[PDB]
Amino acid sequence: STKKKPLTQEQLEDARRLKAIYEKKKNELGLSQESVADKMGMGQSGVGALFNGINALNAYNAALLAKILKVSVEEFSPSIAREIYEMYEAVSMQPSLRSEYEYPVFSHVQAGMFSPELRTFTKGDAERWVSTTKKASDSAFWLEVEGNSMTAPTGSKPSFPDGMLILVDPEQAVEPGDFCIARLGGDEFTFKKLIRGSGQVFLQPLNPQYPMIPESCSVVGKVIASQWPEETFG
Amino acid sequence: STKKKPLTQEQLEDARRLKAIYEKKKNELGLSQESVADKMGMGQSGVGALFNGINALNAYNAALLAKILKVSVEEFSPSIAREIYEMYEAVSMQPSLRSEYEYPVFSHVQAGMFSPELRTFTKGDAERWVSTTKKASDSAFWLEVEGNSMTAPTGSKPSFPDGMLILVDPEQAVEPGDFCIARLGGDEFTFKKLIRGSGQVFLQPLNPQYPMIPESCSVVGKVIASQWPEETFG
DNA sequence: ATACCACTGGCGGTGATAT
DNA sequence: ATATCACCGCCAGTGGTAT
Repeated sequence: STKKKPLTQEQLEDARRLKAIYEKKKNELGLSQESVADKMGMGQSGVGALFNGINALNAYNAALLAKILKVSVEEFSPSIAREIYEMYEAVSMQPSLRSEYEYPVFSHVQAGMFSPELRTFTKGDAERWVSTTKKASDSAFWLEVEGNSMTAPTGSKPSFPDGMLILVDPEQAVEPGDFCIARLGGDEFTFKKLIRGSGQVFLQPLNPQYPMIPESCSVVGKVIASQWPEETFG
Repeated sequence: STKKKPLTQEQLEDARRLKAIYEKKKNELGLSQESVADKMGMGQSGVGALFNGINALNAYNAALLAKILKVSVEEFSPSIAREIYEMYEAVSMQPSLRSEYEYPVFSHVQAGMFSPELRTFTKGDAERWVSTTKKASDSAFWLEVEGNSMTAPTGSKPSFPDGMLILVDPEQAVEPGDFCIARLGGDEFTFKKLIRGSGQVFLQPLNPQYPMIPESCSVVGKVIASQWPEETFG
């Protein structure tokens, strides 16, 4: 493992998405590996290594490549986009957001969760989808809903059955009448409704087949929408 | 040296710049150093030393320590201020082939009927944000569904309950397995999923508590996605 | 609580290799 | 000119040890 390469799976997913796009474009502008190499500050050396997934990319070089590919980043890597994007705020302060945004779904779990940092892309990949005209994301993310926590008793107010999508966003304002998630036992998540009952904090789900946690809960972030998957077609 | 640490003027005193500003604000937000150690994601021995010119910033965490130390890189490293800035143009790119914001909300009825070309419009208003994987490059639209005609049995794959929104784009394949709006006599609708069952093809209420039915009937437009409304939250 | 050290791991690179 | 494999220099970053 100092002898051979590991490289994560979505670490491939990006270099792939890239690969296919390199074919079509050299055509357009008359381009090859060593040519790339030379238009930046290096050799062919890897380059393919990347497309192929032998070496993994430095966002920065990726930031070259796209320019060279006459195209954006999401088209090949979005996670990068977020990264880059982020690093900008650093300069002049403001999220223009423009059109798309991004942010992931992850392997349904707390990923340590915020307050402390997130280890970037982290153990989870889930390829991350995005697109409904999107708002302030901060440290957001989509999540698939597994546990039937709230599943409206068959035509009630709202819903949230299996496989559907909720959206985390943790840099949020969490109040009564609102949907959200909180923390339990140091480990547990559960995605629920927030209520001041007889004047206290409760978590009820739209799913009576279920109970209701009351002191020791701490909210975590305010779920903003649902979308469903896409898989719904294929 | 190279058995030691390679020294280059600015390629050093940038961090100075940093720590210099650091101590002035260091206690004014609420931070030690073990605080930079954490939050960032790397040891204190690790955090603390860079600043001594002992380590050169990568473009990365560069951008971190500003959404912390309430600055703007160039405020301490324009050398990298530069570096980050010309990667956003990598991400800036252009109004691509995927959306600004699309179709409306509508009280069901006649969707125009693509028996000719589909003619629409008997009010005009809507109030509809929100986008998708751009499709609907002809005639498509949102839809709000009252009727349990899909609400899955309690614990179940797909669902679609009440007044949860959904997207049609007839300009499209549209076949058994995909979810589809349809009507009869050129009048009705309750719409269902389509199936390949022997002796003709039919539409299955995704509430098997519902009667299910099929020559005289027609298959106008196609569902591809469905999300909860914006404000069904906040 | 921060400044300082002897160490290393697995990415970011060249350079010659079989299809 | 596309995939490819046997090796090194390398600096961000770390675990003890101090202050």
